Amino acid sequence: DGAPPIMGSSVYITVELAIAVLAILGNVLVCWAVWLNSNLQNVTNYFVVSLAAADILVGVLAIPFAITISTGFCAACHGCLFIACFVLVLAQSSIFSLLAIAIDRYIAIAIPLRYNGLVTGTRAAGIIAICWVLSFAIGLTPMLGWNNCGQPKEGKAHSQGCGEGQVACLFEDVVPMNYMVYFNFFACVLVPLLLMLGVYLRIFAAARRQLADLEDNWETLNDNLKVIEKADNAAQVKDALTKMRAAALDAQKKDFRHGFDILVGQIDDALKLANEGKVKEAQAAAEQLKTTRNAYIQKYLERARSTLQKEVHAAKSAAIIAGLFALCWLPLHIINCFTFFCPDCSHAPLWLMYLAIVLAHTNSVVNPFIYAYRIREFRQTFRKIIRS
Ligand SMILES: CC(C)CCC[C@@H](C)[C@H]1CC[C@H]2[C@@H]3CC=C4C[C@@H](O)CC[C@]4(C)[C@H]3CC[C@]12C
Ligand SMILES: CC(C)CCC[C@@H](C)[C@H]1CC[C@H]2[C@@H]3CC=C4C[C@@H](O)CC[C@]4(C)[C@H]3CC[C@]12C
Ligand SMILES: CC(C)CCC[C@@H](C)[C@H]1CC[C@H]2[C@@H]3CC=C4C[C@@H](O)CC[C@]4(C)[C@H]3CC[C@]12C
Ligand SMILES: CC(C)CCC[C@@H](C)[C@H]1CC[C@H]2[C@@H]3CC=C4C[C@@H](O)CC[C@]4(C)[C@H]3CC[C@]12C
Ligand SMILES: CCCCCCCC/C=C\CCCCCCCC(=O)OC[C@H](O)CO
Ligand SMILES: CCCCCCCC/C=C\CCCCCCCC(=O)OC[C@H](O)CO
Ligand SMILES: Nc1nnc(-c2ccc(O)c(Cl)c2)c(-c2ccccc2)n1
Ligand SMILES: CCCCCCCC/C=C\CCCCCCCC(=O)O
Ligand SMILES: CCCCCCCC/C=C\CCCCCCCC(=O)O
Ligand SMILES: CCCCCCCC/C=C\CCCCCCCC(=O)O
Ligand SMILES: [Cl-]
Ligand code: NA
Repeated sequence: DGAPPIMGSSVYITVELAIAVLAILGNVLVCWAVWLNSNLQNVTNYFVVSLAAADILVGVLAIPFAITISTGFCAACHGCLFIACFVLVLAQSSIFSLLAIAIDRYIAIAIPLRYNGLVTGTRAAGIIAICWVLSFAIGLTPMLGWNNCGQPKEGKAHSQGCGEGQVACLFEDVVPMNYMVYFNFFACVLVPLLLMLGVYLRIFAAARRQLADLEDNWETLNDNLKVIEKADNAAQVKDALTKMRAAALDAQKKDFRHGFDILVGQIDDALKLANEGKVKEAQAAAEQLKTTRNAYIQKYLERARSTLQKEVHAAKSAAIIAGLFALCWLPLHIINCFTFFCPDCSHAPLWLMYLAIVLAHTNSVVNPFIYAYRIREFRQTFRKIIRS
């Protein structure tokens, strides 16, 4: 009752080739956009390009390799091992790029004053090169001896007419499942993804605190102004002014500096009048602070808030990319856990394996769409490339 295998194979192969074309076209566009637009040439987007390069190689190499290993063709076992393991290199490189992007965004939100001195393009290129070497080491670890080539399935090889030293080339026949679950999934995929989640939680928590701090200093500026107006002695004016002077410097950490120079100076003017017991003169001097607040301080408040909201928006776009990676790759890893941990369970059917593989490959298509829909500089650059 077995339908011809070439029928179901043709559907799987046709879908894979369609995904490969789309993965190449979209991510080549990403690389072409960063190359052309200097506004897109930053450390964050160098890891984006490294991530796009991995997705280009999914369509050029990993998908042709996946098509090849689905046939079970006769091959030298270590040759079969290489084409089976190469996708692990690309997946690992993607994980390193995703983790670097999250860390890069955390440095920008937590220590922006020393970000440009710490995170440079030259150091980013060196990190990218190191992560690619580690991705080959991790993904090709089975070629170092942790494989099933020492125990070939000779009955399957003889039935397919394979020569001596050859095996029917199938992923689960050469790559050990304990490597795939413990080493690749748990250690090399799950742990970095959980680290990324922790980094993004710290990014959004840091942004929420900084936006709260901005609003607290703005309220303290306006509350103590009311305290001075309804004060009854010079000591009460002095108490409210001392809190404003420290909060003004706390919020200060050309037109920006001039606005705060006026503010602290006007606070000092009113403070000197308060220390001399001149309540009415100190209150009138403190009323001049409202002119500085409307013309300078509120504009800084708004611009600083706008910058934080743009960093939140960019961190969400990056987190969506990392989340979609997890969504597309987790089914394959969960299936391997069932194969490995439940030998009394029937193996997941072949059609489900193909579907899980196609889903993982589709992740190499989605990133250019996230950039186009969420990052205006990419979207506008994409339009210029396509129109021209
Ligand atoms: C620079 C880039 C484009 C070169 C890509 C080289 C690829 C296509 C080459 C490099 C090593 C090759 C493999 C090496 C060994 C074997 C064992 C043999 O029994 C069947 C073919 C097989 C499995 C080869 C398939 C093709 C292969 C994967
Ligand atoms: C870009 C260039 C420098 C990459 C060079 C990669 C070369 C050195 C590597 C990549 C994969 C390797 C092959 C992978 C598997 C096998 C099958 C084994 O039964 C004999 C060796 C053979 C055929 C290897 C020979 C060396 C090989 C071809
Ligand atoms: C949100 C996403 C990541 C969740 C993905 C859940 C998927 C991968 C899970 C949900 C139910 C699972 C299946 C439940 C039962 C069986 C029967 C067993 O004999 C083989 C595995 C198999 C076929 C499982 C394979 C993996 C599976 C399809
Ligand atoms: C998504 C992140 C946060 C966690 C990943 C959850 C993974 C590791 C969990 C979710 C569901 C789990 C499976 C659920 C059911 C079974 C059947 C049992 O007979 C053996 C273990 C096995 C196969 C589990 C292995 C581990 C498993 C795949
Ligand atoms: C610009 C592109 C850059 C470079 C692009 C390279 C693309 C690689 C394509 C296919 C690899 C498939 C290779 C595996 C084919 C094996 C078939 C085979 O070997 O069959 C005889 C064997 O002895 C069984 O009995
Ligand atoms: C699975 C196999 C795992 C392999 C386990 C061992 C791998 C080595 C690990 C890291 C090397 C880190 C790179 C060190 C290269 C030198 C960097 C450097 O010189 O730069 C300092 C710089 O001045 C500051 O910006
Ligand atoms: N049992 C099993 N079978 N096939 C693959 C496989 C092979 C080639 C590919 O191109 C892709 Cl995407 C998947 C994986 C597998 C699972 C997780 C990570 C890497 C490979 N696991
Ligand atoms: C708008 C961009 C258009 C790009 C065209 C890409 C379309 C890809 C469609 C199908 C790929 C496979 C075609 C033939 C597969 C043969 C099936 C088989 O024999 O296994
Ligand atoms: C831009 C360069 C892209 C590379 C082009 C490769 C496209 C070919 C697609 C799939 C390769 C199929 C491998 C053949 C399977 C072997 C079948 C068998 O021998 O039994
Ligand atoms: C078989 C490999 C296993 C060990 C992995 C070694 C780690 C990577 C080794 C060399 C990477 C070379 C590039 C280093 C330059 C650093 C530049 C910089 O950080 O500023
Ligand atoms: Cl935007
Ligand atoms: Na990827």
